[PDB]
Amino acid sequence: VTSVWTKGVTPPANFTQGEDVFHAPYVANQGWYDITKTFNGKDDLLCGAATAGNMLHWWFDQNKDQIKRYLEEHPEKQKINFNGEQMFDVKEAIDTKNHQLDSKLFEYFKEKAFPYLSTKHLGVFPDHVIDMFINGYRLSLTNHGPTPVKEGSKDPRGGIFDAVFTRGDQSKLLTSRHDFKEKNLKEISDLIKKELTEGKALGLSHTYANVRINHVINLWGADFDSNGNLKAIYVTDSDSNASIGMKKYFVGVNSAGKVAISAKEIKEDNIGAQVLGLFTLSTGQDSWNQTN
Repeated sequence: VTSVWTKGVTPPANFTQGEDVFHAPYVANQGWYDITKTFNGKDDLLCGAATAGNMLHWWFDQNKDQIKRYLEEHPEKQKINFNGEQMFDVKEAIDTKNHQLDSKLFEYFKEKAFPYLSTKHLGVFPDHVIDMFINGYRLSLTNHGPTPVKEGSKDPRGGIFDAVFTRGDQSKLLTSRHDFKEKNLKEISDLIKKELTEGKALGLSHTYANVRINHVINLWGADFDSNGNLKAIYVTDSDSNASIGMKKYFVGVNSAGKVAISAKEIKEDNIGAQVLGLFTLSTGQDSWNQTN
């Protein structure tokens, strides 16, 4: 079963069959991240921002040098203040990126950016958060589609790298979104293998047992069978106990004809959770030069 991993990520080698799932406990600097929720009332339903946070940690690694030279050029983009008080320091985020429970980035998302979302039982999408953070695109909670590549004022909460990744320059948009709205195993399998192959960071949405019935997780690697169809995916989930880490999910067509994922084999007794869509993040490594 050929497999494909995210650019710059080392496949874990400490997988173990657990009580309920086959997993690999988190290990820092391995290339992947597992921002874990503390369900402190502010992040309870922010799996979106957590996935977005994990994609950004990977992004930090991939652009370590460029980001340094960037903060050298534009010192004021390093910190974000709100009428006298500091709301975020991107350098703190970078120093703590490896932390599952108290990274500075997720703390920023749950405490200052999207606080009142988890006490209101509706959340945020991965690509919207990243587009805001990097480019500065204003994030609307009433917008239910792709980020409009239009020009405009920067979101006070982000646009840290908007000197380079501007708003309106479509070639400076690093994210994407894809709906699995009734497509098949093959179509979904090809799209995932593709984005991985093109060197992007991936996020995956699926049905839950909650109100919305929607959840978001990071997809780090995939195993395909002889016909190119997906067999499994390795993921991190911010809902998972911090001791779990990287999980292995089974991928198959359920009894209702839905492509679904589950910690256990997909059978009649196990229909799993249907997958809904996909979000991507590209490094944007060839868009840093401003003298172009």
